[PDB]
Amino acid sequence: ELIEQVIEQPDSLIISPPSYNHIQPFVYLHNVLLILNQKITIDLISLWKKCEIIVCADGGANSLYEYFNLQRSDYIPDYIVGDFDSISPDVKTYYESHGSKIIRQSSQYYNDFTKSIHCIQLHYQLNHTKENWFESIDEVDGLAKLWNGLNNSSDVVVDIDITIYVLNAIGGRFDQTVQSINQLYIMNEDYPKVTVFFITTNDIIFLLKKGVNYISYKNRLMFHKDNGSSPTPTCGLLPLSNKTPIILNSYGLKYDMRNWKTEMLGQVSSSNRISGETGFIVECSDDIVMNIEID
Amino acid sequence: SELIEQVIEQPDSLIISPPSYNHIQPFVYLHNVLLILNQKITIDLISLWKKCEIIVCADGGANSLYEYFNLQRSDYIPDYIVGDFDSISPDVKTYYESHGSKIIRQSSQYYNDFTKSIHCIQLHYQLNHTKENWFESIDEVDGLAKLWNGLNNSSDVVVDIDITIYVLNAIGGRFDQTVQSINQLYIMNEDYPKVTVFFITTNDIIFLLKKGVNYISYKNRLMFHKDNGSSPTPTCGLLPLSNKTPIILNSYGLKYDMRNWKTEMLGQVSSSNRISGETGFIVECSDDIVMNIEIDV
Ligand SMILES: Cc1ncc(C[n+]2csc(CCOP(=O)(O)NP(=O)(O)O)c2C)c(N)n1
Ligand SMILES: Cc1ncc(C[n+]2csc(CCOP(=O)(O)NP(=O)(O)O)c2C)c(N)n1
Ligand SMILES: [Cl-]
Ligand SMILES: [Cl-]
Ligand SMILES: [Mg+2]
Ligand SMILES: [Mg+2]
Ligand SMILES: [Mg+2]
Ligand SMILES: [Mg+2]
Ligand SMILES: [Mg+2]
Ligand SMILES: [Mg+2]
Repeated sequence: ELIEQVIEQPDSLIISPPSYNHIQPFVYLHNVLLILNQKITIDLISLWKKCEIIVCADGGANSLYEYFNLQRSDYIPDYIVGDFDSISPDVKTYYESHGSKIIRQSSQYYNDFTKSIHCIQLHYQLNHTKENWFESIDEVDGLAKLWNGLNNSSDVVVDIDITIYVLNAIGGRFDQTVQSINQLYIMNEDYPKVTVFFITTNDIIFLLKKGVNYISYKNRLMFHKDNGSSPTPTCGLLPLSNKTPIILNSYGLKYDMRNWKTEMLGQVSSSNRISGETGFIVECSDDIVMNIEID
Repeated sequence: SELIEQVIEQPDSLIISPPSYNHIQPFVYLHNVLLILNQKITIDLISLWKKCEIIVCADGGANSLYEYFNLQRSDYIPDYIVGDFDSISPDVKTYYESHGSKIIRQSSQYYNDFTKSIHCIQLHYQLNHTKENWFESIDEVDGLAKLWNGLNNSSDVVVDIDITIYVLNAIGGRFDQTVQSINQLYIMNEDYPKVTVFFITTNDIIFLLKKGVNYISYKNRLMFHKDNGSSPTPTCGLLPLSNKTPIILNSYGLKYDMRNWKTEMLGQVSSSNRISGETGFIVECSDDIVMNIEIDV
């Protein structure tokens, strides 16, 4: 079998575009903003303005509220969903009194993240026709059932491009972090036209799709404040799925890989860097998570 | 198999009697080693420190330790400070260097500060009792990695020594670092089963459940779960993050107990589970699997 190679490249390279997946993770610097329960440390307003719909997952509402501790009243989430065991009474009242669509789901088998995603998927299927499509659903798992029902009735338009920016889904309770990644892989397998970006305090996390991927951006300066001790943005390729091992070929990373097999309990490329000034290429034998540091 | 994958909703409180099995006592802290990575320290550092024999700072982790005192900072000097040193600040570096910390610089581009620190820890328990300056004059690029390797090829390794390593700031920061840490957790257990690793974060404690039966015990849940009222049970999760999938689970004592429940990424993963066992619980797994338990002391 081919030699697993790692090529140390110069700090800067120009990679020409490659039949392939084109990812533009930094365009933000059908858009949906999903807010989970963690203190918001990014330029919320800037992202918000680029999104068509904003959804708060239970406690995410508190996070949005507290962000204003700008007029808090100018940023009302379209939907607030979950079992509501974290959202605070005052916050809940506040947004309810401002028109946020409340979807309480008491199911102990789906978390607020999943319930919110279902709400988002159902929104792009039923909202344009019925603004209050959510009001009469089952209180336990109506979102789960309804999304399942629509597919059973063939009433689902599988042809709609959605980009979901998720805040506060990574970095908190570890099981929540892993569940989010799990759903990232699952959603791509089930709904390939939905692109998910987890934007955290330290980086942006997305999925590289089986095959050739071309990640582009104007330049690295848009997401990596000019260094001097850091001529390159940090990144990683994380094989967190049940498909192992994954073969990687990269062009444009500081430590470029050629037929390099990656898997947990094996070698994992972390602390890699981006040398491509305008983009880089990653070919993978199966879906794999990639994180790029932002600062 | 063909067995039904069951999930049993248990009452908020249960008493599970002890089960050969792996006994895990994650909260005894509420051969101990403290490994400090680069992130603001939010835990009760001094209490943990006082329970540890050796303390190691992975590069930037020294800054984290330093800033914690912004108690006398001078009373807590780390035994070792290792890594490529591209994050530790000159000031902090000089500060601890002037206080006796053993400095081990490693410029290798193929191992991170975490791994270099672990190697230093493993090497310490092998060579330090012999010579306090065993680390000096080692290769500047990957001497630790080489030494650990050469030491094994020389059969000079004391394979029988129980070590418990408490790691701070390895989870929750840059995601690739989080993943690499978990990767190492699995690798270390495969290669060094006598070393027990506990990742203590701002939100939880993360450790490995070992293939077979595991009995997790503690005085009571009040030890790590500040009395509830609207939260009668501590939160936990079982995360199949290895290359061995799927993993079959059987639990006794969790709010949502599993029986012959198959878990894997791209499939079902038990998250937001809770702990019903008042003094402990049991998890049997077909292969090693990560478990996190939320902490709020
Ligand atoms: C095998 C298994 N493991 C765990 C669970 C628990 N569970 C899965 S998602 C669901 C709700 C999670 O609620 P949230 O999204 O508010 N997260 P939380 O704040 O309750 O920890 C629960 C309790 C379950 N139902 N089944
Ligand atoms: C296939 C592959 N991927 C990535 C790398 C890069 N790499 C692995 S660990 C090593 C050093 C990591 O340094 P640190 O522990 O200080 N973490 P950092 O602050 O540099 O991001 C590097 C640069 C590599 N050498 N090979
Ligand atoms: Cl550039
Ligand atoms: Cl208790
Ligand atoms: Mg909730
Ligand atoms: Mg809940
Ligand atoms: Mg929920
Ligand atoms: Mg370093
Ligand atoms: Mg470094
Ligand atoms: Mg290093």
